[PDB]
Formats: sequence, structure tokens, C-alpha cells
Amino acid sequence: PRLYFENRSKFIQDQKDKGINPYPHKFERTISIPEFIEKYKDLGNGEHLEDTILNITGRIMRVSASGQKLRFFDLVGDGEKIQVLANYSFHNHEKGNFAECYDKIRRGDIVGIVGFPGKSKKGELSIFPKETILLSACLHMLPMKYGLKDTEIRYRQRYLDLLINESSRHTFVTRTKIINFLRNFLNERGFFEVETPMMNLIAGGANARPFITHHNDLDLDLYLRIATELPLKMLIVGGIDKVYEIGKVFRNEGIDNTHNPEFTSCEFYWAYADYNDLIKWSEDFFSQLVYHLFGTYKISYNKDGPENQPIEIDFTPPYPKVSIVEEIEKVTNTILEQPFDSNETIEKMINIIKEHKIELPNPPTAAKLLDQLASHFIENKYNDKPFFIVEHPQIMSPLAKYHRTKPGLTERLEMFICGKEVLNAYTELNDPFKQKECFQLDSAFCTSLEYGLPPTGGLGLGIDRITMFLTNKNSIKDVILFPTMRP
Amino acid sequence: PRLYFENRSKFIQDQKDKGINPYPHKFERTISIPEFIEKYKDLGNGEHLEDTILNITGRIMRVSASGQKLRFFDLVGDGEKIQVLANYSFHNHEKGNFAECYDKIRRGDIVGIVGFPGKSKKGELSIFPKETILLSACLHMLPMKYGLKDTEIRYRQRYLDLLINESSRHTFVTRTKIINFLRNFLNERGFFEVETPMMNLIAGGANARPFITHHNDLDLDLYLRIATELPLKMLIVGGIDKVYEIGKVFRNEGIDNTHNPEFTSCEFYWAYADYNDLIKWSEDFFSQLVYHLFGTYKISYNKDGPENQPIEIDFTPPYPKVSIVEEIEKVTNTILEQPFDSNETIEKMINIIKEHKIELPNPPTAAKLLDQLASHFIENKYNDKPFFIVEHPQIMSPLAKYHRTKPGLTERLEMFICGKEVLNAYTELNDPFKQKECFDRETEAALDSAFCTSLEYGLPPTGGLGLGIDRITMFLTNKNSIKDVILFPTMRP
Ligand SMILES: C[C@H]1CCC[C@H]([C@@H](O)[C@H]2Cc3cc(O)cc(O)c3C(=O)O2)O1
Ligand SMILES: C[C@H]1CCC[C@H]([C@@H](O)[C@H]2Cc3cc(O)cc(O)c3C(=O)O2)O1
Ligand SMILES: N[C@@H](CCCC[NH3+])C(=O)O
Ligand SMILES: N[C@@H](CCCC[NH3+])C(=O)O
Repeated sequence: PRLYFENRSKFIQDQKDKGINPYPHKFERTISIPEFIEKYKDLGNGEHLEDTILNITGRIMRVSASGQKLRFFDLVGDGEKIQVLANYSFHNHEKGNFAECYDKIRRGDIVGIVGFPGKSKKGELSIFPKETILLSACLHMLPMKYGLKDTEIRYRQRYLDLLINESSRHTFVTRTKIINFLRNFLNERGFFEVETPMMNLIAGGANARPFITHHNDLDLDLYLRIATELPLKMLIVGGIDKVYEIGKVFRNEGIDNTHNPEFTSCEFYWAYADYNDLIKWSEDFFSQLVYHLFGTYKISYNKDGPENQPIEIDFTPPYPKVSIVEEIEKVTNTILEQPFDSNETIEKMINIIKEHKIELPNPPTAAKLLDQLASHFIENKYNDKPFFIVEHPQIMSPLAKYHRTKPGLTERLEMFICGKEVLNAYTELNDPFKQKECFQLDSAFCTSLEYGLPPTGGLGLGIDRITMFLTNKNSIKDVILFPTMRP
Repeated sequence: PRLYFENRSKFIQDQKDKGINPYPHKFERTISIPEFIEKYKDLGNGEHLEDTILNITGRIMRVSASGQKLRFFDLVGDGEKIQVLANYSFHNHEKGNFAECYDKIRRGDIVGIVGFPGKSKKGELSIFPKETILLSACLHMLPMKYGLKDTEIRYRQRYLDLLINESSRHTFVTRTKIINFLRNFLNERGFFEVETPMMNLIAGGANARPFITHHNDLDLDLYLRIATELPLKMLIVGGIDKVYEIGKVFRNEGIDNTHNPEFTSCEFYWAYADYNDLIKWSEDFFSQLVYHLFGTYKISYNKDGPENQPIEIDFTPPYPKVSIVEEIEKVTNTILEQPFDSNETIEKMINIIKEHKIELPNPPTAAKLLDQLASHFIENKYNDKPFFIVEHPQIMSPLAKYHRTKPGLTERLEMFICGKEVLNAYTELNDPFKQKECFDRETEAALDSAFCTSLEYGLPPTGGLGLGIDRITMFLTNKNSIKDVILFPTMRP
């Protein structure tokens, strides 16, 4: 129960009373557990290196007292594990009683060990202590793999999940590898990383409810950024012709399996590129990234959890491209002619939503009626592969340059994995005359377009969602170290 | 004035009605401007690679007097420059009149050029167009090479700064070089980059007023992080023995030349490492970083502004160590007995602050008294070198492990450059029983129960360190204000 904790705290006070520091300041270790394994894994069975005295540290993860002269424990560090073989025969008896100094060690204790390496006669690579010191006690009962199988403990006490579940450390290692590969991918291509503000006086770049904070000495209400689109574009005007940023953005919407209020975004902007270059970049990056982590272009994904059969997702280029409005017309046998904000085709879209009894949008604007229609008729079309939804209308793309041969549409692209959007990119609207919302968006951004924004392609990445599909997770809370929870 | 912008706006429309598109979708370029300079810099004076046709782009920054058969321009891109030599005999007349094409070009316009590389017989590398297309026009008149010193322009319109002032691009490139160097420094030594929340229900890890904001659908009031200290330490408990984060933190206080309400910090945590390990890391990193940027350990810095003689800052290790209480005692010729919140020690700390004509802190705490005495008597001791103020009292360091031989003090260190703090680090307090806030004074203090609970699972002996990335950028780019190293500093409209 909880009496374990109170007894362990009383033990700490008992050691403080006896003149023992249960939290020593420094322990100088000679080697780490992974280095220990690679250095000695090819020892012979039963072999000892009793002349090699090492200092090792780790966390005791299992205790077993066979008889009363041999003590076995599991010592873990950095995700790897070795055994510790405390033999009374090799104990330094001037520095303490053998039995009393090993009876105190509990599961979860951080310890420092002075001893030699070797292998048990069965062949288990072990550390052989002459002396073991408590470094930091685990006062609570450390749970085993049961208990952390599916609770909020993994999300509220992530440290427990990292210690107990081998899967999760590999998961967050993979997330760091993904961001690393992306940063180098762009840097190798001449892109320049920058920091744009997170607090601004308007929130543009996309359209979602923002966070409201107040600056005290400026006496001003500021908005957490919903995207990095606008200031990055101004840098393109500033002559930084290949610029990008990886960081958190904040959208005050609803929490679900693919939405966290703060999430990690990557937006790059690429002068003198168009959406044809953006599609090529998307295909190159995702295929090269998937191969970099798996040595193959095909991966497995448990789309409906580990209790259902998984599907295979081939990342070999090229990916299919599906024009949104044309595909809605093919699936519905409807012809939604322009304008799209017509009451005539707002009526037609509503009747399709009514016929199939799809969710009706909050404000039934054409931009969101088109959204809901694609969400129900295109977005889950391809599951064996990633695919693009391209050539969005202009009333859905206020910042995307108009299509050069298709009136009313933009040169936009979104890439979907298993029906989840992980990418948004388009040829950038750069004619200040045509951004008719300049006379929400900033006036600072509009006047910068008046100084000359070159032809530009821009692309945004949802890093958390890509991590999910590459770590085989169904919820975005499994790829964020401390997801935001309700207390 | 607005007449110039209105003229360009009508010109743009006039081209659209004549059939030309002043904003074409895509122009496929063959080579960049730096690549152009690198590939053709060493040609003879007068060379003409007429058969080698290329597609180059850039921004027109100088329009020379029309010679009626030759037109000269300055083309810039990526902070480098080449000359545009439009010759009438090389013009492709199948696509428009020569004079009418180039008369439209204004300074600031972004153009696409089909031409061949060559050198003027004076030594100037040039591009020789046969066709120039407007890619996107500059509708305002740009300032000139030395007419952008009103810096509420440079801060509010950073794109104009980056175009006109050569030093501005160099300053922000150096900032990225700094952060890249820091990331690879930590990654080379086994450290692991992570991301912690920017929004929490408590704001701990420092002593500062926080930004508060509301999550609408969740109906909760959250606090922006003032530091990454607490969740990173919880990751050490999780067994990530070398962990760090480079990102923004938010502190709702006053703005000056060294304070911006949002600023970039980097905190790392290092299991089984202590104060002594952190001292050498600081010396290794700063000395290696400065040498990496400059090829030397000494730099020049205008601590009194660009109008005054600068000083030399030597980053040659080792740097001096000054223990704050001992030095306050030596400079003021007084001895401050313990405890420090003693009423006689408070009294004599107050009498010193008033014998030396010093501002009295708003809450006359024992810690804030030791704060002000430090800044007036120590923090400007050395100006030619970085140096450490060390061994802070525990009443100023609520998360630093108690000094192992000096009761009342911690194993804490702060590094100062020219009086400004850039580094903060200490041996981590890992005894949950000694964290007095897990079972303070009734404004900018303190704790988190999730953090206290994680401590009860065993935080190993750890050293952690925090770097103020922006202030370090200031000293290495010779800037006096933090606004010179932030691309878009937060400002008042
Ligand atoms: C930057 C963008 C480019 C396209 C791909 C991806 C979006 O689909 C984003 C939308 C979104 C909203 C939200 O409120 C909370 C979220 O976690 C997400 C998300 O993870 O993904 O990132
Ligand atoms: C992470 C810390 C530890 C190392 C030194 C440095 C602090 O001195 C920080 C204090 C601070 C407060 C503030 O409200 C606004 C600011 O821009 C800064 C700042 O730049 O530096 O970074
Ligand atoms: N701001 C976009 C990403 C960039 C799209 C291209 N400008 C988004 O939030 O989806
Ligand atoms: N988080 C602290 C730095 C402590 C360094 C070790 N955690 C700060 O903002 O000053």
C-alpha cells in the first residue's frame, strides 16, 4: 500500500540519524552500462577480470537473495541491463557488514558499485561488487509492467513509463531521430533555421482559436502563434531565400487522438520554388526518412490498436495525387460549379451532407462544407500509401497563389497518412493586390508583400503525427513526453 | 511619398491589362548568385562565355544611368552581389523593345534573367542578359546603404534591415551558428534533445512572474513556462541520464536591453555529475565556441556602445571563481553571520546598502538583500574575462543541493560576461525531504506536486545548467541590446 512509502521515509531518517548520507553529492564512475556491455560481452563463461576495478552506476530493477551469501540484482542504465553478483567472498568487510548493507537495497534504488566485471558460470554478463553505496532511494513501490499497461500514469508520470516500458524510450528516441533527420535534411539543402516570435498581436498563418495572454509591462493582450507562416514569409522578403523553423505552435481547439493544444510544427519557405517542387520534396523526404529508420520503404501500422490486425504502408515514390473538388464531384455525381460561396452550390453541398447525414459544420460556410465533404469522401481513400489532396479552391486557401490554368483553385497540396493530414504546402500568394483581406492577417505582413515577395513555395509539417505513424501509435499523447491532461 | 507607391500600383495594373503577368508562378533558375560568383570569379577581364546560357535571379539594388545601348544594374541574392550588364547587341528582340523592357525596372524589383556570364574589362563579374522578366515588384522606395539607423524600423521591419544592412544578416547567421554549435556540442557527448510543455498549471524552475492564459474547451487556466528545469529533472528520474532542450521560455517582467519577455534558453541535465563537472563544461564550451567563431579566444566588445572604445574579452580558460558571501564580506569589511534571515544579519545588510547609497528591495527579504549586494559589489568585478559567482546561500537557491562542506551554501555557479549573467548551474537537490516546498513567503517564488512526487522515485546525483542563448549571441555579435539578436522583438505599437 502506502505504508511502504512511510517506512522508506523512516528508513531515510534512520540513516541520517546514524551518520550516513543517503544522497551523496558525487560518485565518479569509470564506465556506463552500455559501454560495459560492449566492452565485456565477448568474455568467456565463468571468466573474471578481478584485476579490473570499475565504478558503475544504475537503477536496481529486481532483487533476489539466494541463500544469504549470494545476492543477485538487475542494474539498468540508458535502456540497457546487466546483472550484479554480490558475493560475500568479494566484499570489503571493513566498510560494512555484508548482509546488513545488501538487505537495505530495494527495487528502484539508484546505487554506485565498485567491483570487477565477469560472467556467471551460465554466461550472464555481470558486475561483481566489492562495495555498493546507495545514491538515491526510490521511496515508492516501483510498479512492474502491470499497472502501466493502459492508465493515465504513463501520461501523468512519464518517468515511470520510461523506466518500466522498454517501448516508450525507443518511441521518444525515434522522435528525436526524426527531428534530427529533418533538420539535417533542410540544412543539407542550404536552408537557414530561425526563431520567430510565439507571442504576437495577431494570430495568422491558419485559422483556429488562439490563446490569449497579457503582457504586464507593455499593458497589452498578445496571442500565442497558431503558425509560423507570416513572419517566415517576411524573412523571404528580407532575402533569406531558404528559411525554416521547428517549434511549438498553439491552437485553442479540441483535444482528441490527433490534436494537442500545443504541438510541434515545421514550416520552411523556399524562394523560386512552386508546388511541383513541393511535391518532389515531400516524396523525397518521407521516403528517405522512412528508409533512414527502417532500412526499407514499407512499414507496418496498427491503425486500430495492437488488438487489431495491422496494415502495411508503402512509402515508395511517387504518391497518388487527387484533386479535391473534382474527386468530390466524381464520388457524389454532383457538379459544384463556381462560385463555391454561391447559395446554389452551398445548397447542393448541404443536400449531400443531408443525404448521407454527415456532420453539419458549425458555421455552414462553403470553405467548411468543402472540408467536411473531403473528410468523408477522399481523406480515407488510400490507406496502403500516402497520397496528396491537391488543387484546393481559393476560398479554402487565402494565402495560396491562384492555380495558373484552373480558375478558382490554388496550387495547394496536403499529404495524408492513414486518413490523417501530416502536411500542408502550396505555391505562395505573393501579389499584395490579390490578398484582398489586407484592406486574421497583419498589416505588417501586407506591407512587406508590397516590398516584393519572390515566387515562393512553402510547406508545413506536423511532426507529432509523423512520429505516431513511424512509432506505431494511435494517439498523439503517446509521442509527447508530457501531454496536457485534466487534473 | 504615397505618390511613389501609387505609381507602382497603377503600373502593376497597367501591365496586367496589357497581358504581361508581373507575378509569374514559376521561374526555373540554373544557378544561385553565390554559386555564380564562385564558379566564374577567376575569368580574365573581358571574358564572354556567350554560349553558356544560364537562368539567374535576384533583387535589383542599384539602377545606373541609362547609356541608351548599355544598362547597368546591381543584382543581389543570399547577401552577395553581381553586376547586370544589359547590352543592346545581346538583347533578344523577339520578346519586346529593348528600352521599354528595361525602363520599367525599378530598384528593389526581383527579376529573372536569361543570359551568359562574363567580366567587364575593368574586373567586374557581370551577367549579360538576353531577356529580363519581372518576377515580383517592390512598390515602395527602399532606404539607401547608410540610411536605416532609425532602428524602430529595423525592429518592426526586419526585412528592410536584412536587405540594406550587411551586418544584420551576419548577426543572425552567427546566432544560428551558435545554436548549431551548442546542439552538436551536447549531441557529441551523448546528450538527448527533448521537448517539454510550454503550458503548465504551475510555473516553477525560477523566480519570475508568469504569463497566464486559458484553454477554452478544457476550461482551465494555464501558465507559460518560465524555465525547463522541473520536467527535465523528471526525465532524469525516467532514466534519460543526459537530456536537454533548446527553446523559448516566458517571463512576464520588464523589457530593457538584456531582457525580452520571451527569450531562448537551453537547459541540460547530467546524471552523476556535479558542480565541478559543470564548471569545466562551461569553460570547455565557451572557449571552444568563441574559438570556433573567431579563430581566437579574445574578442572585442563595445560594452559602452559603438561611440566608445571597446574592450577585449579573453575566453581563455580557466575563468576566476568568486564566492558571493565571502567577497561581499571582503569588499564591505563586514562579516554576515548565519542564519542570513537573522534579524541582526538583516540589520547590518540593510545598513551596508544604505552606507553605499543603494536601492532597497521592495520586499526586504534576506535573499533579495544578498541579491542587491551581489550586483553592486561583485557582478562587475571582472570585465576583461568571463567569471563565476559561486557557492550561493541556500536561501537564494531553493533547488540547488546544499554545499557538502560549507553549511548554509549551495554548489551553485553563475557565469557573468561584462556584468550580465549568461549561465546558471548547480548540483541538483535530489533529496525530496530537503525540498522544503514538498512538505512560501506571502510573489515571484516557487512548488509542483508532480515534480515533488517524481523526486520520491529517486533522482540520481545530477548537475544541471542553463544558458541564456540571446545574451551569449549579443556578446559574440557585438550588440548592446537583446533586440539586435531577436529577428522580431516584442514591441509596443
Ligand atoms: C502545421 C500543420 C501542417 C499540416 C499537418 C499538421 C496539421 O494537421 C496539424 C493540425 C492540428 C491542430 C490542432 O489543434 C492540434 C494538433 O495537434 C494538430 C496537428 O497535430 O496537426 O501540422
Ligand atoms: C535561462 C537563464 C540562465 C542563464 C542566464 C539567463 C538569464 O539571465 C535570463 C534572465 C532573463 C529574464 C527575462 O525576464 C528576460 C530575459 O531575456 C532574460 C535573459 O535573457 O536571461 O538565462
Ligand atoms: N501555416 C500552414 C503551413 C504552411 C503552408 C504553406 N504556406 C499550416 O498551418 O498548415
Ligand atoms: N532553470 C534555471 C537554471 C538552472 C540550471 C539547472 N537546472 C533558470 O532559469 O535560471
